[PDB]
Amino acid sequence: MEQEKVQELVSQMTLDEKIAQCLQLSPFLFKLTGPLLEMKLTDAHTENAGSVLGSSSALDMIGIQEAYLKTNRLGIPLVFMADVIHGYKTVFPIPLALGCSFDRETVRVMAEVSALEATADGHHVTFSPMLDLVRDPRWGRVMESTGEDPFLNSELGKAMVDGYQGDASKLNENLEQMAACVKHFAAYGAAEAGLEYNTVNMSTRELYQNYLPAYNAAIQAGAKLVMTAFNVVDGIPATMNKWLNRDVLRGEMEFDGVLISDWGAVAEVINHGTARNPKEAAQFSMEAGVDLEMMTTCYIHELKGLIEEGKLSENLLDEAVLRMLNLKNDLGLFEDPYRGLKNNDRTKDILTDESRGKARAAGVESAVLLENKSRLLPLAKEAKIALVGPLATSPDILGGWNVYGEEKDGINVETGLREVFETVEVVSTEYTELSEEDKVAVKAAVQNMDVVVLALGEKNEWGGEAGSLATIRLPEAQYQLAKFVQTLGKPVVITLFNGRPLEVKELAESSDALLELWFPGTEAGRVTADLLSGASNPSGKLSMSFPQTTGQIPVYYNHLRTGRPQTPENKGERYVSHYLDIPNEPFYPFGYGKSYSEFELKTSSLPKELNLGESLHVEVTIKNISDIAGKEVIQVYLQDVTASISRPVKELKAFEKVALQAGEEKTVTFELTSEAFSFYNHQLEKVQEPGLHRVFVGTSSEDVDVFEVEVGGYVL
Amino acid sequence: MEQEKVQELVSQMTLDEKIAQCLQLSPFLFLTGPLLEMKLTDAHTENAGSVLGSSSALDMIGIQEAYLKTNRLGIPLVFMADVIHGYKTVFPIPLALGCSFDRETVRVMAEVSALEATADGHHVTFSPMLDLVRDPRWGRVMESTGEDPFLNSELGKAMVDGYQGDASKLNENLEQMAACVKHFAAYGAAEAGLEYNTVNMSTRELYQNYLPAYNAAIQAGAKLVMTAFNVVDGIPATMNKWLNRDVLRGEMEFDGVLISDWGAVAEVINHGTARNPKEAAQFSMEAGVDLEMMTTCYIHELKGLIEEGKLSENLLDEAVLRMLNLKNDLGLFEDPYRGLKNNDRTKDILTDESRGKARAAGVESAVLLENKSRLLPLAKEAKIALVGPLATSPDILGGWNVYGEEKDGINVETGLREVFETVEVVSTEYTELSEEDKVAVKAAVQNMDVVVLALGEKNEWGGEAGSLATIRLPEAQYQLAKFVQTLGKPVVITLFNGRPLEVKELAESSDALLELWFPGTEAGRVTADLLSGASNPSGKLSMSFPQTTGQIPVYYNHLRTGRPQTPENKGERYVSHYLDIPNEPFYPFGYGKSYSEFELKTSSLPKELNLGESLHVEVTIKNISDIAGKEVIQVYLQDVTASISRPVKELKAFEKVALQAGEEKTVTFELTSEAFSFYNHQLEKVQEPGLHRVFVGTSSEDVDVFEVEVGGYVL
Ligand SMILES: OC[C@H]1CNC[C@@H](O)[C@@H]1O
Ligand SMILES: OC[C@H]1CNC[C@@H](O)[C@@H]1O
Ligand SMILES: [Mg+2]
Ligand SMILES: [Mg+2]
Repeated sequence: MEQEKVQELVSQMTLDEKIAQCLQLSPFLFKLTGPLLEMKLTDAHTENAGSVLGSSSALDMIGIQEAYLKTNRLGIPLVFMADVIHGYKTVFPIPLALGCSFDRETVRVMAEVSALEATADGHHVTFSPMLDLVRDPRWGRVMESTGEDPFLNSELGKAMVDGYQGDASKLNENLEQMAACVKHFAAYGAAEAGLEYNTVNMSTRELYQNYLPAYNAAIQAGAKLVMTAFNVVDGIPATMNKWLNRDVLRGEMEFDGVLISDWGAVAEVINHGTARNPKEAAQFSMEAGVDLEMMTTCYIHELKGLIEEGKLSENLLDEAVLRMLNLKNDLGLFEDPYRGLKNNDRTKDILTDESRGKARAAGVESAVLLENKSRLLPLAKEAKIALVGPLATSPDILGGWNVYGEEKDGINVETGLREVFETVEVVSTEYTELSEEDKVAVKAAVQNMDVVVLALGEKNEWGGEAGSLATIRLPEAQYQLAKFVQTLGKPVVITLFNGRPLEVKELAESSDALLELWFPGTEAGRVTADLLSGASNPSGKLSMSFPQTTGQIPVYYNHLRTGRPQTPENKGERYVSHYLDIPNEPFYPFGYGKSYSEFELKTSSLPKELNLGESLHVEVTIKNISDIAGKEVIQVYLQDVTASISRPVKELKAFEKVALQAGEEKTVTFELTSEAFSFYNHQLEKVQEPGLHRVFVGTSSEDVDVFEVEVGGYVL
Repeated sequence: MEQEKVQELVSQMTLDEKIAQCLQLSPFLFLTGPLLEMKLTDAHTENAGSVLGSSSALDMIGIQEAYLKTNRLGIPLVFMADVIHGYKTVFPIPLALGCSFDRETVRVMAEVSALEATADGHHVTFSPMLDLVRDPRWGRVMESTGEDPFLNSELGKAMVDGYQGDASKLNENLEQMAACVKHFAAYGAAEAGLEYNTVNMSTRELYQNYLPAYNAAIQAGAKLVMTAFNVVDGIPATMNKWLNRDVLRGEMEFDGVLISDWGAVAEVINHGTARNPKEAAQFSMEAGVDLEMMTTCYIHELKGLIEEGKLSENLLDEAVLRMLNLKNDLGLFEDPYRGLKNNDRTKDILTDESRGKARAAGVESAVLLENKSRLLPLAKEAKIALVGPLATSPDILGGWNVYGEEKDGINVETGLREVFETVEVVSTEYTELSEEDKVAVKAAVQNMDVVVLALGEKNEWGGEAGSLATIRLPEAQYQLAKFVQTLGKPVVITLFNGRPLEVKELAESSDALLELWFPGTEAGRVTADLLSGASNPSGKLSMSFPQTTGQIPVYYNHLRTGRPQTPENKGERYVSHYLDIPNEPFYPFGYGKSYSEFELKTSSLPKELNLGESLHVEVTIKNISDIAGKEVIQVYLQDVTASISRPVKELKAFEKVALQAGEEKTVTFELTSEAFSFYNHQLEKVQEPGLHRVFVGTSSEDVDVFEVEVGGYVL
């Protein structure tokens, strides 16, 4: 409807209505993803509630919205939000696995299928993408990030927004698309010691340099909402951090949508010690520009008094309400509140076979082949497989942050494998035990067969929100099982399922091959069977570093040099940055992964010199020199050798996953704009300095050729 | 000499002499870091400003003599040294001294340290180390007094006072020496405990927690400051103009010699914030570094910088004047040999009085962690199986022991045989447990009645560039403790180490556990007196002992978070917790045991206070046992609501109280309004009205709690 008619609705609402418009509730409070409050809610509140989160189906939505609209004075429908993180009913790989795809289109398609399905079940908004930079795999929520690189995260974040939303300015018309909500603003992933909800602290320069850019990229691509974070940012809970949410989010990032609090985050500023009571919480959150309080009541019980007493301007409340109605209008809810459903059952769009094929393709793009000694893999279709371990038959392959997908529709590893291989003998074991009976049964299966598929992994409940692990290891009984299997003298493939980097040194050393499938989602067992038999060829690269040991954390590829770097020419000298007991290198680095193919790359002649403000054009010719078709991820990194700030030894600035038939050769070009060469300085200005840069072209952060470009002269 | 004659000397120096006055070299050029080709000339070494690392009185005299024969103007060298926790008489490592909670014990260590060092010709000590530490992977935790800014501040002042005494009389008091505060700033926050690694935190947090101990040492009159190896907000400290000009010289009104850490001027290159030695030199001198340690950026580049007009020579004169003013503060222009030349002071080194002082530090600094069922003290006739890698190892002096010698130290066996009549020793290796060790251990335990299991680190596993990713003893030591437990006899573990360690397995496999750290020269007597009860353990933890490596960083002064774990939400899902460990460290800050038992009570406090007013806290303590001992009364404040999320507690006062059996005492603390203040969002030091809780007790966990509402007017 016209902007004038929306603006008129704000004029017409009472104070109590405007207040309750800023409240979101779970469906069970209308006629959980967070702890529950005595909310002292009344009909006056529920009947003017702004939003519902967590509806369980289309029927739930229609029932709630109809009842609500019978009894709402002005005809303002509810907006319905949901956690669709890595799929709705067709579950795709967890986002950390999608990070490892290095494939923007895989990520967009995931989001598009997610939206297709979620809009079918009544959902208008998804609480995705999660754009938190992660350097600490103790934290359970790494599974939700695409990993340790700002650039990759930025790029995949835009891909998710574009997939969920399409053209943002046509969400009133395109009703298989939905609104994206960027979370969690900001820097939540830096939780101290990987402990859930724990203190975050870094300098404002670092926040800008590495922690904000991905939210910013998603905002600038048109993400309709932003969600606040649970953590302090420089000592102030993000939810009532005026500087962060007014100066940065609304000012510098020019964000003009709805700012929804995370679950109880408005009330929690009390626990955090930056508000004495719900009256103070409310005032501070509304001053900071939080528009929508998720499942707490500080606003409804306190805004009136704050405004009547003059401690808060009612203009702040009117702008929140206006952003709330503008959203609803952007989704076309004033002309169709059921958003395509009312007369048109879309159950047919949910869990189609086409969608399953897309999830499966996502799986095989995202898995990461870490070891493959002696061309153990791919296996022949007639290989006789002993399939053993806690992930042989476990249906727990859909991953964390799976609110809507069902395990009964998922494909386990055994089922996946029997579709492809004629001879399979299974011995399932428990996640945390290794009994003598297990060992006898394992030994018999392995004696019968020719190759072992050892299926190891985490339960998904060991990560996600409030799934922090101090030691990033599998249960010891799984390391014992891999050590037992190894004594049996048959080649072993370990297929590892998990949601965070783990200490995998002992697994790599106890097996011939190691494949990291993360949690692929609905099609897990087929993803696994296709990669193992070679129908698909592994093409994923690590988006997060796999530490030598828990105590190496944080370790990441974009790290600073220090004043005493370890060089191969000072090996064994005492006075160098090193540990006494481990290497400085992570066990597996960012951008690392194997293939059944072999590639050669050649970078075209680059200029020695470049002007400031000028783009560097990087041309790369890649050939598949093997007889197996496959995909390689070309990666381009930049380093700034001398700067007014100590800059990282490398930073990814471009990537492209190139598909190549056997013998096939392609050329790809990359533009590194002058923004790629820029950084935040001491005074927090985004700057470009004359000087030397090194450009690295290759297939990991370690397997690269190096080139020198001198930037100076005049400015373009 | 008079200020005018100093100033005049600067006026009379040539440019090359001014440049070279800002160079410090090791004795061999007339090691505590890597060496460069320095391309040094006679003109360089004849005008050098300073020597570090002289190895005796004679070395120094030799060097000053030769040097003074060729220096054109008669400007003597100043000699600096690493005297960190002792010279020849070695005291406990500073982390152990932290656990003393005893200011006076720390001042004496420092006084004895100066007494000895000045005897060997040293004018300056690169002590105190005042880096806040929250990460025990870092080897240099041994050199800090631990995780608390206040305790570090307080003990930091104690050390400055002990080395220096009256700073205005260092030309007169020749048994005292200049202190150099290090490492400015925040070096201890190295990422993942990796040596020299990135440091990053918000400026507010730098002010709130990382800066105050350096500041307290500066205000107490520390004569020098040393730069740190790490970046601070992305810029190597050494060339960090903001840090060194604005904060150090401006806010902290520091007006002495700023010395670089070893090669740190040149290493800004590696850090990537200077292209080359000319850039390094220019930026370090801008930042106000007066003395380049054992690199040559200044020597080879200041001239060209100045002539080219990229640097003003006034910055150089300012650096030179500071150098001369130190020498003059130390009295070198009247006596270049600083009391040595005719008065030989060998007599003052390693005396028995000094030894008794180090033993005393030892018994003040050890921490008794477990003592199940009155195993300790042991009866002097107790028959002891003494086993393990620290049974006989002479490696008990600690890291950062440049000058002390192991032959003069007392090992655990020797200490023990002085007190106990029956001891059977079985020495094992630090990283192995052989079948043969086990047969020999089994037989000694069978013979005796109680096991003294002596476990520990070699000192080379910490100190500078002694980072461990996993904070555990060699697995063979935990195996040994497990084996001993199976033999059925009571076990005391005496643990020797320079860092917090995962000791849950050691506490569970033993009846008593005593943390000696590295006590120094008297280690074996320290151990023997505590075990026999001649001394009663009185140390408390100045650093938290994590449940596991993966808990790090864990510390008592932590923020609440938005979802704190409360007793009334246990095992609920949505609370800050780990799935596999508790939130609490294995042992907390301020924890430790005694063979006595104490009762405390706090007199009535006001419910309200004016802004700017002090809270006066009166505490009556009684020893209610038959055993004389000491307790450390500790007072914490919390700021329940503030414009910045504040820690759940912060230490603001402590006093170690000595009590005979039955004795009772009253001690009063003043908490000034500054103890109620903190750094805000805009980096202002502030006091806000509101509620504070006050906690009085004997650890961060064993406390009574009292509320005070601050507001009203300002005093
Ligand atoms: O369910 C809504 C939200 C709850 N708290 C954590 C968020 O990631 C989630 O979207
Ligand atoms: O030896 C002098 C200096 C060397 N580098 C580290 C410092 O702590 C030390 O005092
Ligand atoms: Mg540069
Ligand atoms: Mg307060």
